[PDB]
Amino acid sequence: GAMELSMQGQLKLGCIPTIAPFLLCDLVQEINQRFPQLNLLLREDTTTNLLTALRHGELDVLILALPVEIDGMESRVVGQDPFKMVISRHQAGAIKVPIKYDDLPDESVFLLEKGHCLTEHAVSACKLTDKEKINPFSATSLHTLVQMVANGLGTTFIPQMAIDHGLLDNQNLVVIEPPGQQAYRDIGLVWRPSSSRSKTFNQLAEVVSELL
Amino acid sequence: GAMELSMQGQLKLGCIPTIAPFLLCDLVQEINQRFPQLNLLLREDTTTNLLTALRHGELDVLILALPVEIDGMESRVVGQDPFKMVISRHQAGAIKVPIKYDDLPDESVFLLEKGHCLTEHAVSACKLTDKEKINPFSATSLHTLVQMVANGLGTTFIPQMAIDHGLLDNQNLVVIEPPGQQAYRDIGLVWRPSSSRSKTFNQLAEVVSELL
Repeated sequence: GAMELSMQGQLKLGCIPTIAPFLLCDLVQEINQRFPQLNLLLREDTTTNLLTALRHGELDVLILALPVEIDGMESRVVGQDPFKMVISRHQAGAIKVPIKYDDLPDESVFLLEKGHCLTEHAVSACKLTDKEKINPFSATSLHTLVQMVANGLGTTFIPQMAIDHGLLDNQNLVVIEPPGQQAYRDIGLVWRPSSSRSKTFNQLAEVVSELL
Repeated sequence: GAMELSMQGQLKLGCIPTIAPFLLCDLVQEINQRFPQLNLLLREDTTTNLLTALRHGELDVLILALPVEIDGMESRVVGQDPFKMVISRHQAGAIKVPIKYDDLPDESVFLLEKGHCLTEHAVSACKLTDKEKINPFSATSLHTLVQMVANGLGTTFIPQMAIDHGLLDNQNLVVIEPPGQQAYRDIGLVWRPSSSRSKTFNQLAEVVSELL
Protein backbone atom coordinates (compact mmCIF):
# COMPACT_ATOMS: atom_id res chain seq x y z
CA GLY A 1 0.00 0.00 0.00
CA ALA A 2 1.09 3.62 0.09
CA MET A 3 0.87 6.74 2.18
CA GLU A 4 -1.40 9.57 1.09
CA LEU A 5 0.77 12.54 0.12
CA SER A 6 1.81 28.03 -8.41
CA MET A 7 2.67 26.83 -11.94
CA GLN A 8 0.65 23.63 -11.61
CA GLY A 9 -2.94 22.97 -12.46
CA GLN A 10 -5.20 24.63 -14.98
CA LEU A 11 -5.20 28.20 -16.31
CA LYS A 12 -7.76 29.78 -18.67
CA LEU A 13 -5.96 32.27 -20.89
CA GLY A 14 -7.53 34.62 -23.46
CA CYS A 15 -5.70 36.23 -26.36
CA ILE A 16 -6.57 38.50 -29.29
CA PRO A 17 -6.63 37.29 -32.92
CA THR A 18 -3.49 39.17 -34.08
CA ILE A 19 -1.40 37.65 -31.24
CA ALA A 20 -2.85 34.20 -30.57
CA PRO A 21 -1.76 32.32 -33.77
CA PHE A 22 1.84 33.48 -33.30
CA LEU A 23 3.09 34.04 -29.74
CA LEU A 24 0.99 31.29 -28.12
CA CYS A 25 2.79 28.60 -30.14
CA ASP A 26 6.06 29.71 -28.53
CA LEU A 27 4.49 29.99 -25.09
CA VAL A 28 3.13 26.43 -25.18
CA GLN A 29 6.50 24.96 -26.22
CA GLU A 30 8.23 26.83 -23.37
CA ILE A 31 5.74 25.91 -20.64
CA ASN A 32 5.68 22.26 -21.80
CA GLN A 33 9.33 22.09 -20.75
CA ARG A 34 9.56 24.57 -17.90
CA PHE A 35 6.14 24.09 -16.22
CA PRO A 36 5.02 20.63 -17.38
CA GLN A 37 2.06 20.48 -14.95
CA LEU A 38 0.48 23.73 -16.23
CA ASN A 39 -2.51 23.02 -18.47
CA LEU A 40 -3.36 26.07 -20.60
CA LEU A 41 -6.99 26.25 -21.74
CA LEU A 42 -7.12 28.88 -24.47
CA ARG A 43 -9.70 31.40 -25.68
CA GLU A 44 -9.37 33.58 -28.77
CA ASP A 45 -11.74 36.56 -28.98
CA THR A 46 -11.96 40.33 -29.45
CA THR A 47 -10.42 42.64 -26.86
CA THR A 48 -13.88 43.70 -25.67
CA ASN A 49 -15.19 40.13 -25.34
CA LEU A 50 -12.00 38.96 -23.59
CA LEU A 51 -12.30 41.78 -21.05
CA THR A 52 -15.92 40.84 -20.34
CA ALA A 53 -14.91 37.21 -19.83
CA LEU A 54 -12.03 38.28 -17.55
CA ARG A 55 -14.30 40.52 -15.43
CA HIS A 56 -16.86 37.72 -15.20
CA GLY A 57 -14.22 35.22 -14.02
CA GLU A 58 -14.60 33.04 -17.13
CA LEU A 59 -10.88 33.49 -17.90
CA ASP A 60 -7.94 33.84 -15.48
CA VAL A 61 -5.59 36.04 -17.52
CA LEU A 62 -5.37 37.74 -20.92
CA ILE A 63 -2.52 38.40 -23.31
CA LEU A 64 -3.44 41.69 -24.98
CA ALA A 65 -2.00 44.37 -27.16
CA LEU A 66 -1.83 47.60 -25.16
CA PRO A 67 -3.01 50.29 -24.70
CA VAL A 68 -6.67 49.33 -24.64
CA GLU A 69 -9.35 50.21 -22.09
CA ILE A 70 -8.71 48.05 -19.01
CA ASP A 71 -9.98 50.18 -16.09
CA GLY A 72 -10.01 48.22 -12.84
CA MET A 73 -7.77 45.40 -14.08
CA GLU A 74 -4.17 44.74 -13.22
CA SER A 75 -1.69 44.68 -16.11
CA ARG A 76 1.96 44.12 -16.85
CA VAL A 77 3.64 45.08 -20.13
CA VAL A 78 6.04 42.29 -21.13
CA GLY A 79 7.46 43.37 -24.47
CA GLN A 80 7.19 45.31 -27.69
CA ASP A 81 6.09 43.91 -31.06
CA PRO A 82 7.38 46.06 -33.97
CA PHE A 83 5.20 47.05 -36.92
CA LYS A 84 6.22 46.62 -40.54
CA MET A 85 4.49 47.44 -43.78
CA VAL A 86 4.11 44.93 -46.59
CA ILE A 87 3.57 45.20 -50.32
CA SER A 88 3.53 42.62 -53.07
CA ARG A 89 6.76 42.11 -54.98
CA HIS A 90 4.78 42.93 -58.13
CA GLN A 91 3.73 46.36 -56.76
CA ALA A 92 7.09 47.07 -55.13
CA GLY A 93 8.12 49.42 -57.95
CA ALA A 94 4.85 51.40 -57.92
CA ILE A 95 5.50 52.28 -54.25
CA LYS A 96 8.68 54.11 -53.28
CA VAL A 97 10.85 53.41 -50.23
CA PRO A 98 11.14 55.09 -47.71
CA ILE A 99 7.35 55.10 -47.57
CA LYS A 100 5.75 58.51 -47.43
CA TYR A 101 1.99 58.30 -46.99
CA ASP A 102 1.36 61.45 -49.05
CA ASP A 103 2.95 59.75 -52.08
CA LEU A 104 0.79 56.62 -51.82
CA PRO A 105 -2.34 56.41 -53.97
CA ASP A 106 -5.63 57.28 -52.33
CA GLU A 107 -7.35 54.20 -50.84
CA SER A 108 -4.15 52.13 -51.03
CA VAL A 109 -3.90 51.27 -47.29
CA PHE A 110 -6.10 48.35 -46.22
CA LEU A 111 -7.00 47.99 -42.53
CA LEU A 112 -8.93 45.64 -40.31
CA GLU A 113 -12.39 46.87 -39.41
CA LYS A 114 -12.90 48.84 -36.19
CA GLY A 115 -12.91 46.45 -33.24
CA HIS A 116 -9.63 44.89 -34.29
CA CYS A 117 -7.15 46.71 -32.09
CA LEU A 118 -4.34 46.16 -34.64
CA THR A 119 -5.84 49.03 -36.63
CA GLU A 120 -5.89 51.57 -33.79
CA HIS A 121 -2.39 50.56 -32.68
CA ALA A 122 -0.78 50.59 -36.12
CA VAL A 123 -2.43 53.80 -37.36
CA SER A 124 -1.33 55.68 -34.23
CA ALA A 125 2.14 54.15 -33.84
CA CYS A 126 2.94 54.54 -37.54
CA LYS A 127 1.43 58.05 -37.69
CA LEU A 128 -1.03 57.55 -40.54
CA THR A 129 -3.18 60.66 -40.34
CA ASP A 130 -4.45 61.07 -43.93
CA LYS A 131 -7.72 59.13 -44.03
CA GLU A 132 -7.88 59.48 -47.83
CA LYS A 133 -5.15 56.85 -48.07
CA ILE A 134 -7.34 54.22 -46.38
CA ASN A 135 -9.28 51.83 -48.59
CA PRO A 136 -13.02 51.89 -47.74
CA PHE A 137 -13.24 48.07 -47.87
CA SER A 138 -12.34 46.87 -44.37
CA ALA A 139 -10.56 43.58 -43.78
CA THR A 140 -11.95 41.06 -41.31
CA SER A 141 -8.91 38.89 -40.49
CA LEU A 142 -5.16 39.37 -40.60
CA HIS A 143 -4.75 36.44 -43.00
CA THR A 144 -7.22 37.80 -45.56
CA LEU A 145 -5.82 41.32 -45.14
CA VAL A 146 -2.38 40.03 -46.09
CA GLN A 147 -3.86 38.01 -48.97
CA MET A 148 -5.42 41.18 -50.44
CA VAL A 149 -1.98 42.82 -50.23
CA ALA A 150 -0.48 39.73 -51.87
CA ASN A 151 -3.07 40.15 -54.67
CA GLY A 152 -1.48 43.58 -55.38
CA LEU A 153 -4.29 45.74 -54.02
CA GLY A 154 -2.27 48.00 -51.72
CA THR A 155 -0.29 47.96 -48.48
CA THR A 156 -0.91 47.41 -44.78
CA PHE A 157 0.72 47.23 -41.35
CA ILE A 158 1.62 43.87 -39.88
CA PRO A 159 3.11 42.88 -36.52
CA GLN A 160 6.59 41.42 -36.36
CA MET A 161 5.47 38.29 -34.50
CA ALA A 162 3.36 37.33 -37.53
CA ILE A 163 6.37 37.75 -39.85
CA ASP A 164 8.52 35.68 -37.50
CA HIS A 165 5.86 32.94 -37.61
CA GLY A 166 5.80 32.62 -41.40
CA LEU A 167 2.60 34.53 -42.23
CA LEU A 168 4.20 35.93 -45.37
CA ASP A 169 5.63 32.62 -46.63
CA ASN A 170 5.02 31.85 -50.29
CA GLN A 171 3.00 35.06 -50.83
CA ASN A 172 5.79 36.96 -52.63
CA LEU A 173 5.69 39.99 -50.33
CA VAL A 174 8.27 42.65 -49.47
CA VAL A 175 8.70 43.91 -45.87
CA ILE A 176 9.27 47.67 -45.44
CA GLU A 177 9.77 49.95 -42.45
CA PRO A 178 6.83 52.25 -41.67
CA PRO A 179 7.27 55.98 -41.10
CA GLY A 180 7.85 57.60 -37.74
CA GLN A 181 9.80 56.03 -34.91
CA GLN A 182 10.61 52.40 -35.02
CA ALA A 183 6.88 51.91 -34.36
CA TYR A 184 5.51 49.04 -32.29
CA ARG A 185 2.74 47.80 -30.01
CA ASP A 186 3.08 46.85 -26.36
CA ILE A 187 2.17 43.31 -25.35
CA GLY A 188 0.89 42.73 -21.84
CA LEU A 189 -0.78 40.34 -19.40
CA VAL A 190 -4.05 41.46 -17.79
CA TRP A 191 -5.87 39.93 -14.80
CA ARG A 192 -8.26 40.71 -11.91
CA PRO A 193 -6.85 42.49 -8.83
CA SER A 194 -8.85 40.11 -6.61
CA SER A 195 -7.30 36.99 -8.17
CA SER A 196 -5.45 34.63 -5.85
CA ARG A 197 -3.08 33.65 -8.67
CA SER A 198 -0.86 36.72 -9.03
CA LYS A 199 2.25 34.62 -8.34
CA THR A 200 1.35 32.45 -11.34
CA PHE A 201 0.64 35.45 -13.59
CA ASN A 202 3.94 37.12 -12.75
CA GLN A 203 5.85 33.90 -13.52
CA LEU A 204 3.93 33.68 -16.79
CA ALA A 205 4.73 37.33 -17.54
CA GLU A 206 8.46 36.53 -17.21
CA VAL A 207 8.14 33.62 -19.65
CA VAL A 208 6.23 35.75 -22.18
CA SER A 209 8.75 38.58 -21.86
CA GLU A 210 11.50 36.17 -22.98
CA LEU A 211 9.51 35.36 -26.17
CA LEU A 212 9.43 38.98 -27.36
CA GLY B 1 -3.62 62.00 -79.07
CA ALA B 2 -5.29 58.62 -78.95
CA MET B 3 -8.51 56.85 -79.82
CA GLU B 4 -10.91 55.89 -77.06
CA LEU B 5 -11.00 52.09 -76.83
CA SER B 6 -15.25 37.87 -67.16
CA MET B 7 -12.06 37.47 -65.07
CA GLN B 8 -11.41 41.20 -64.92
CA GLY B 9 -12.52 43.73 -62.39
CA GLN B 10 -13.40 43.32 -58.74
CA LEU B 11 -14.87 40.33 -56.89
CA LYS B 12 -15.96 40.20 -53.24
CA LEU B 13 -15.27 36.72 -51.90
CA GLY B 14 -16.16 35.35 -48.45
CA CYS B 15 -14.53 32.37 -46.79
CA ILE B 16 -14.78 30.54 -43.45
CA PRO B 17 -12.05 30.69 -40.78
CA THR B 18 -10.82 27.08 -41.18
CA ILE B 19 -10.30 27.56 -44.95
CA ALA B 20 -9.34 31.21 -45.44
CA PRO B 21 -5.80 31.24 -43.90
CA PHE B 22 -4.77 28.25 -46.02
CA LEU B 23 -6.40 27.84 -49.44
CA LEU B 24 -6.77 31.57 -50.18
CA CYS B 25 -2.98 32.05 -50.15
CA ASP B 26 -2.75 29.54 -53.01
CA LEU B 27 -5.70 31.06 -54.84
CA VAL B 28 -4.21 34.57 -54.80
CA GLN B 29 -0.85 33.36 -56.16
CA GLU B 30 -2.63 31.52 -59.00
CA ILE B 31 -4.96 34.35 -60.01
CA ASN B 32 -2.10 36.88 -59.84
CA GLN B 33 -0.54 34.99 -62.75
CA ARG B 34 -3.53 33.60 -64.61
CA PHE B 35 -6.06 36.45 -64.17
CA PRO B 36 -3.91 39.49 -63.39
CA GLN B 37 -6.81 41.97 -63.71
CA LEU B 38 -8.99 40.21 -61.10
CA ASN B 39 -8.97 42.11 -57.80
CA LEU B 40 -10.15 39.86 -54.95
CA LEU B 41 -11.65 41.71 -51.97
CA LEU B 42 -11.82 39.20 -49.14
CA ARG B 43 -14.14 38.63 -46.18
CA GLU B 44 -13.59 36.10 -43.40
CA ASP B 45 -16.63 35.27 -41.25
CA THR B 46 -18.82 32.45 -39.93
CA THR B 47 -20.83 30.33 -42.35
CA THR B 48 -24.08 31.93 -41.15
CA ASN B 49 -22.78 35.51 -41.48
CA LEU B 50 -21.26 34.81 -44.91
CA LEU B 51 -24.57 33.42 -46.16
CA THR B 52 -26.41 36.52 -44.92
CA ALA B 53 -23.89 38.75 -46.69
CA LEU B 54 -24.21 36.67 -49.88
CA ARG B 55 -28.03 36.85 -49.83
CA HIS B 56 -27.86 40.60 -49.21
CA GLY B 57 -25.50 41.11 -52.17
CA GLU B 58 -22.63 42.31 -49.95
CA LEU B 59 -20.42 39.49 -51.30
CA ASP B 60 -20.34 37.95 -54.79
CA VAL B 61 -19.26 34.38 -53.98
CA LEU B 62 -18.29 32.22 -51.00
CA ILE B 63 -15.79 29.43 -50.52
CA LEU B 64 -17.41 27.15 -47.94
CA ALA B 65 -17.05 23.75 -46.40
CA LEU B 66 -20.06 21.65 -47.39
CA PRO B 67 -22.63 20.46 -46.51
CA VAL B 68 -24.12 23.45 -44.74
CA GLU B 69 -27.56 25.01 -45.09
CA ILE B 70 -27.58 26.92 -48.41
CA ASP B 71 -31.23 26.74 -49.57
CA GLY B 72 -31.84 28.95 -52.58
CA MET B 73 -28.16 29.43 -53.46
CA GLU B 74 -26.23 27.89 -56.30
CA SER B 75 -23.21 25.77 -55.37
CA ARG B 76 -20.42 23.77 -56.93
CA VAL B 77 -18.26 21.29 -55.02
CA VAL B 78 -14.64 21.69 -56.16
CA GLY B 79 -12.66 19.26 -54.03
CA GLN B 80 -12.22 17.25 -50.88
CA ASP B 81 -10.09 18.25 -47.87
CA PRO B 82 -9.09 15.19 -45.78
CA PHE B 83 -9.27 15.14 -41.99
CA LYS B 84 -6.43 14.03 -39.75
CA MET B 85 -6.10 13.76 -36.01
CA VAL B 86 -3.20 15.28 -34.10
CA ILE B 87 -1.59 14.58 -30.75
CA SER B 88 1.50 15.95 -29.09
CA ARG B 89 4.68 13.92 -29.46
CA HIS B 90 4.82 13.83 -25.66
CA GLN B 91 1.36 12.19 -25.42
CA ALA B 92 1.88 9.94 -28.44
CA GLY B 93 2.57 6.91 -26.23
CA ALA B 94 -0.49 7.44 -24.00
CA ILE B 95 -2.71 7.18 -27.11
CA LYS B 96 -2.61 4.05 -29.25
CA VAL B 97 -2.66 3.91 -33.06
CA PRO B 98 -4.94 3.02 -34.87
CA ILE B 99 -7.13 5.38 -32.87
CA LYS B 100 -10.21 3.83 -31.34
CA TYR B 101 -12.42 6.41 -29.66
CA ASP B 102 -13.57 3.96 -26.96
CA ASP B 103 -9.95 3.60 -25.79
CA LEU B 104 -9.36 7.35 -25.49
CA PRO B 105 -9.78 8.97 -22.06
CA ASP B 106 -13.06 10.70 -21.36
CA GLU B 107 -12.95 14.42 -22.28
CA SER B 108 -9.78 13.96 -24.36
CA VAL B 109 -11.19 15.29 -27.69
CA PHE B 110 -11.21 19.09 -27.97
CA LEU B 111 -13.53 20.72 -30.51
CA LEU B 112 -14.38 24.18 -31.73
CA GLU B 113 -17.57 25.58 -30.26
CA LYS B 114 -20.85 25.12 -32.13
CA GLY B 115 -21.03 27.58 -35.01
CA HIS B 116 -17.66 26.50 -36.33
CA CYS B 117 -18.62 24.08 -39.07
CA LEU B 118 -15.30 22.21 -38.71
CA THR B 119 -16.81 20.52 -35.66
CA GLU B 120 -19.98 19.26 -37.34
CA HIS B 121 -18.02 18.11 -40.40
CA ALA B 122 -15.23 16.33 -38.53
CA VAL B 123 -17.45 14.65 -35.91
CA SER B 124 -19.74 13.25 -38.62
CA ALA B 125 -17.07 12.34 -41.19
CA CYS B 126 -14.82 10.74 -38.58
CA LYS B 127 -17.74 8.99 -36.85
CA LEU B 128 -17.22 10.26 -33.31
CA THR B 129 -20.45 9.28 -31.59
CA ASP B 130 -19.41 8.97 -27.91
CA LYS B 131 -19.98 12.43 -26.45
CA GLU B 132 -18.17 11.42 -23.24
CA LYS B 133 -14.89 11.67 -25.14
CA ILE B 134 -15.42 15.38 -25.86
CA ASN B 135 -13.80 17.90 -23.53
CA PRO B 136 -16.40 20.36 -22.13
CA PHE B 137 -14.09 23.34 -22.75
CA SER B 138 -14.79 24.46 -26.31
CA ALA B 139 -12.09 25.97 -28.51
CA THR B 140 -12.67 29.28 -30.26
CA SER B 141 -10.10 29.22 -33.09
CA LEU B 142 -8.26 26.52 -34.98
CA HIS B 143 -4.88 27.94 -33.92
CA THR B 144 -5.68 27.89 -30.21
CA LEU B 145 -7.30 24.45 -30.54
CA VAL B 146 -4.06 23.10 -31.98
CA GLN B 147 -2.04 24.90 -29.29
CA MET B 148 -4.04 23.14 -26.54
CA VAL B 149 -3.27 19.83 -28.26
CA ALA B 150 0.39 20.87 -28.46
CA ASN B 151 0.25 21.54 -24.69
CA GLY B 152 -0.60 17.82 -24.24
CA LEU B 153 -4.25 18.22 -23.30
CA GLY B 154 -5.80 15.77 -25.77
CA THR B 155 -6.47 15.29 -29.47
CA THR B 156 -8.53 16.91 -32.21
CA PHE B 157 -9.42 16.79 -35.91
CA ILE B 158 -7.65 19.09 -38.33
CA PRO B 159 -8.08 19.66 -42.07
CA GLN B 160 -5.34 18.65 -44.45
CA MET B 161 -5.06 22.11 -46.01
CA ALA B 162 -3.96 23.47 -42.62
CA ILE B 163 -1.25 20.79 -42.34
CA ASP B 164 -0.08 21.54 -45.87
CA HIS B 165 0.19 25.23 -44.92
CA GLY B 166 2.46 24.67 -41.92
CA LEU B 167 -0.04 25.02 -39.05
CA LEU B 168 1.73 22.28 -37.11
CA ASP B 169 5.27 23.62 -37.63
CA ASN B 170 7.44 23.77 -34.52
CA GLN B 171 4.63 22.47 -32.26
CA ASN B 172 6.02 18.92 -31.95
CA LEU B 173 2.81 17.21 -33.06
CA VAL B 174 2.12 13.79 -34.61
CA VAL B 175 -0.41 13.37 -37.45
CA ILE B 176 -2.66 10.28 -37.29
CA GLU B 177 -5.45 8.91 -39.45
CA PRO B 178 -8.94 9.16 -37.94
CA PRO B 179 -11.32 6.19 -37.82
CA GLY B 180 -13.86 5.36 -40.48
CA GLN B 181 -13.38 5.95 -44.18
CA GLN B 182 -10.62 8.18 -45.34
CA ALA B 183 -12.76 10.99 -43.90
CA TYR B 184 -12.90 14.47 -45.43
CA ARG B 185 -14.95 17.61 -45.99
CA ASP B 186 -16.20 18.92 -49.33
CA ILE B 187 -15.08 22.38 -50.40
CA GLY B 188 -17.38 24.39 -52.64
CA LEU B 189 -18.19 27.75 -54.19
CA VAL B 190 -21.60 29.28 -53.42
CA TRP B 191 -23.33 32.22 -55.15
CA ARG B 192 -26.74 33.75 -55.96
CA PRO B 193 -28.77 32.22 -58.83
CA SER B 194 -29.64 35.74 -60.01
CA SER B 195 -25.99 36.79 -60.32
CA SER B 196 -24.79 37.94 -63.72
CA ARG B 197 -21.29 36.59 -62.99
CA SER B 198 -21.76 32.82 -63.26
CA LYS B 199 -19.11 32.64 -66.01
CA THR B 200 -16.61 34.18 -63.58
CA PHE B 201 -17.61 31.85 -60.72
CA ASN B 202 -17.27 28.74 -62.86
CA GLN B 203 -13.79 29.82 -64.01
CA LEU B 204 -12.90 30.45 -60.37
CA ALA B 205 -14.29 27.04 -59.41
CA GLU B 206 -11.91 25.41 -61.92
CA VAL B 207 -8.94 27.27 -60.43
CA VAL B 208 -9.91 26.28 -56.88
CA SER B 209 -10.43 22.66 -57.91
CA GLU B 210 -6.79 22.53 -59.06
CA LEU B 211 -5.63 23.66 -55.58
CA LEU B 212 -7.25 20.73 -53.78
